[PDB]
Amino acid sequence: KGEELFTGVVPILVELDGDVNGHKFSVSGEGEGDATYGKLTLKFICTTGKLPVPWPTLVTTLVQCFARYPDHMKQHDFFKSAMPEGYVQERTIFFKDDGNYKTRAEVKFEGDTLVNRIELKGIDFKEDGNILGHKLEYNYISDNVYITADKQKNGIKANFKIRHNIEDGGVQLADHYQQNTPIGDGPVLLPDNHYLSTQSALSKDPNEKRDHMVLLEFVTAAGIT
Repeated sequence: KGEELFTGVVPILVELDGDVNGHKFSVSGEGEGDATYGKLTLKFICTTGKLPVPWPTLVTTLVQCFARYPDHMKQHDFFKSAMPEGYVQERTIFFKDDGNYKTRAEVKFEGDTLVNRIELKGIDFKEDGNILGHKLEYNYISDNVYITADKQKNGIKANFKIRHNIEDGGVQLADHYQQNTPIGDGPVLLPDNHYLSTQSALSKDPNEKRDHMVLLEFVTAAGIT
């Protein structure tokens, strides 16, 4: 039933409140998702002024229900199966040699709109590190989200690494640990091990003077043949 909700283009709203080493901020996002093509188009605005962390560090936090699942893998799509009631998505994101983000989000439909409401808390960051020092490149993120079932919670877990390019030429690793649990009480699809191949392209609206990020993203399930 949940998959029926994703056969066309679905409006998306994202709302985030964050606090990182005491710097509080909010982000609002709007866009569209077309799961038939695994395609997301979004624009995010920092509504509190200047973002105190790099935009690239927030991409993964800021709707995997829009993944394209190949027909032969459709029985492994936890994310859509939880809809419309939704799921809670929690992460800890460990920035190597630096601080960590802990995030909790509720992803669900509000009418015809897919909504991602998030709280993020960041701690133990270095004032002169790659994050608070704004040393990360703004271009592209691409990696694989490794997914496994979590039968005890009627959900899933996932793990992955993001290699954020640093302006000096190096890498800032961000190790992601993820858990998703359904909000509703109904059956969900508990998947075999697989992954989501995800590519996010970051850009700017030349006419936008607010601190913002434009994102074109593709997400495709893979790893079962």
